[PDB]
Amino acid sequence: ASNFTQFVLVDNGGTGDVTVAPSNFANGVAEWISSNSRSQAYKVTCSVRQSSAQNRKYTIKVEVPKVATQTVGGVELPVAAWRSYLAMKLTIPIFATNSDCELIVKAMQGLLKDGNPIPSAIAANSGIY
Amino acid sequence: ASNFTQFVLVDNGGTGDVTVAPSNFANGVAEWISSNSRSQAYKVTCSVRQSSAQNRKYTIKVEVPKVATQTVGGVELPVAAWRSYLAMKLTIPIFATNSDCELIVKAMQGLLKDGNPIPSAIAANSGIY
Amino acid sequence: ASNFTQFVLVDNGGTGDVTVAPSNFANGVAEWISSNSRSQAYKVTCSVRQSSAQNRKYTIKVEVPKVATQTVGGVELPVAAWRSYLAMKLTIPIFATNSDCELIVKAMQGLLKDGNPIPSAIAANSGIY
Amino acid sequence: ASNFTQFVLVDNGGTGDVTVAPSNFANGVAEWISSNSRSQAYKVTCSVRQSSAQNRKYTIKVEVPKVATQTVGGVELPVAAWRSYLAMKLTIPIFATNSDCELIVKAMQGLLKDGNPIPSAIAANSGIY
Amino acid sequence: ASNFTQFVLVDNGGTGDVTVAPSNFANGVAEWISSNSRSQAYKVTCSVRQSSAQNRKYTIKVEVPKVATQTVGGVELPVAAWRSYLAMKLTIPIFATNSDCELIVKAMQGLLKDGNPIPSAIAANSGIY
Amino acid sequence: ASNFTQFVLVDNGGTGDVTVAPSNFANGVAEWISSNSRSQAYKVTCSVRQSSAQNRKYTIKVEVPKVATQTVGGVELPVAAWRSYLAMKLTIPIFATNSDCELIVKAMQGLLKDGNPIPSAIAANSGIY
RNA sequence: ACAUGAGGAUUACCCAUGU
RNA sequence: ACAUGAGGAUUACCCAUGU
RNA sequence: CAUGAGGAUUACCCAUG
RNA sequence: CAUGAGGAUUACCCAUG
Repeated sequence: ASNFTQFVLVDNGGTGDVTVAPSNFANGVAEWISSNSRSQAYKVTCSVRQSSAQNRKYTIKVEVPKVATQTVGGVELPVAAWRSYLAMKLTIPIFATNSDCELIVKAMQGLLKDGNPIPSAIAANSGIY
Repeated sequence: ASNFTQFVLVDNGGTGDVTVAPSNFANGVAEWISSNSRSQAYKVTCSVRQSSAQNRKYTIKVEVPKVATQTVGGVELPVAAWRSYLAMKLTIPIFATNSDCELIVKAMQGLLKDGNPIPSAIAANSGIY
Repeated sequence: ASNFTQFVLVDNGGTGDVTVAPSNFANGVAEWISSNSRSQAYKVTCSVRQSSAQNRKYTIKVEVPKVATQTVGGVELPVAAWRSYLAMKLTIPIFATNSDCELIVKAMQGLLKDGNPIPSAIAANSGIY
Repeated sequence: ASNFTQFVLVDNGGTGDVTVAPSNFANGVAEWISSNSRSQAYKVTCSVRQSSAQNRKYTIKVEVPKVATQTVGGVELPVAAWRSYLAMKLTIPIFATNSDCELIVKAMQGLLKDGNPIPSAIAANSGIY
Repeated sequence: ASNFTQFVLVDNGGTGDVTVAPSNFANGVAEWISSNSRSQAYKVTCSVRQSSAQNRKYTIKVEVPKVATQTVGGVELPVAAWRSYLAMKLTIPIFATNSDCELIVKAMQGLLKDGNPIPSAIAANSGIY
Repeated sequence: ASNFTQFVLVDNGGTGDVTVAPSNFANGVAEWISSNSRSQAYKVTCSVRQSSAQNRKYTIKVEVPKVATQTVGGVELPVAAWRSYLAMKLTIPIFATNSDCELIVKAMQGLLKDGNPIPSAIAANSGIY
């Protein structure tokens, strides 16, 4: 098939959608970025390795930029005022079936589903209590 | 909000759902676990501190049991053969507003949304190709 | 050509066939695996580099699971008791033409063709006698 | 029975066939070569050893020569312009049944069957993509 | 999705066309090679790195071989009488948007377009007069 | 007769076209510059020298400016926010006939032709994936 | 001597790292 | 080089403890 | 690492900070 | 002078023989 396809990272109902696409697979790290200047793009990187003698380890990273225009030396340039970084590590024992793995995925989706504790607190600049 | 409540981690339409509930709150770290022996349960923990002068950081963790051939309630060794571990670290600059944070959440949701590349690879014991 | 596609590794006439599909392409190394837990799957990887000034070299690897008494999806230890490993290294002088290479392939096919000495010994837990 | 028999290494439909035969078993290494001068012959060598305290290891080697006539010192001699070398190592756990081993063999045949990705790329001076 | 596909390097109508196909992609260096004798193949390599804080830098390379037969000692081999070497480096600020790049490319295509000074002088064994 | 004429560097239909014209030719280095503010002009340079006994070597260079206004102290000047830099070197044996060269050029044009891997990756702020 | 290498070769040899 | 950290970051990098 | 109308056996070598 | 998937203020600088 090829899973290296572009996808929608931030869905705002067809319009305003942040869509990210394959930009590089050099060095075994898969990369997707938005269509901006390199300095303002959104970035998503992913890679897997057979870490332990019996584990596999996914290393995923996402960069969310706060686009802004900065005046440097009398000239204006496109840039990010700051970035938000998400980095995650997932270790799955080699004994895990596809059925087993799908479970992991569904669980991760449930973790961030609108309404649940965590994404709630996050988007409210709050902790859990 | 007042978010430390029970929720659905794995949703199978109601029948077969995996629900995780508040199990501990020592040190400010919120913990949720499913109704199993701790050796086989689903666990979720989360906390927020200010990593540095400019950023705050969420540290979210999830543990997912291997189920295929699992023996409910039994002693399954080695432990690293029956468990998967997720470790997330979300860094957010003190300048992010509640809206900013909401987008960051959506970005995460999209990353793992069903059908998109990342979960696809994971759920198929695959990398990017 | 445009060859990184799924194919049949073990053919049992259609019924019982073992199919292996593209599972990863990091670093240029193509990987194919069967639909199993990685601990029990069939794996195939392949790559080509120029070993030296005069030759190129293919490095092909295959992993075949032990099935007799196998427990589908379960945790089978020790790993070296349940897996077989094939490692091939094909060195070809830069002077070999496409025809030259075709013969080299046929030579390989014949080496393992059903009925010939080598596979006969292997498939019978035997040496040459 | 005795598996140490001659076989056809390169099949071109009865005519033009490269046929190889038993030439030496000295030192525990089985050898087959074509009917040429020693300098232009095709060679196939095979051997097995009880490597690990629980593995068996087949070590197979094949030499495909590019026959040519070289004029050395005003005199012509039969020789190989260059050779193509195939070397493979197969490790099978002692617990493997004959049924298990046959599987390994069938898998190796499938790997090189005309049409499949690998032999395809090889005979086209190409990599997999 | 991959941009590591094979393509036409030299276009001579429909036939007489030089085609180059993926060979290897180790160390973040993509490589393409035309078919048949590697000794006479065409070669193309490409890569990108963050040269500095502000710029990214591409390094492209192309080899054009002069096909010939080399007879020595009465032994002939397919070789390259010689090779023409192209090597280029393109540096682009991180402020370059997806548009800024398309423009940079047009400039490159225009530089070599038929009739224009440079490609003309080259193909005429000439300099600028 | 002169090949030191002005030409179209960037082709945007009939209007929006970037034109470059002879500026200077000192030291055997031909130079072209687009019109208006030199500070925002496009630049192309070219030259050839006998690199060795067997080869001649071309050195081509192109500058693509990002036009912008720089206000400083309330004084604005037409400037280049930044520039994209292209520099290439082509080496060709003295045995290359007028044909051998035309081929080398086609290879160059093909390398950058629309749709092909390299020009694509560049214009997409991407590498090879 | 094993083990490991998308390590090399004049191809039943050699190299490097590990024990 | 792994392992571990509710360790840090300019974010495919660094730090500390462990072997 | 960065520049060279610096050479090549073409992802290497050299001068120079 | 020659190599570098070596940087740039882009016919310059640097490492390396």
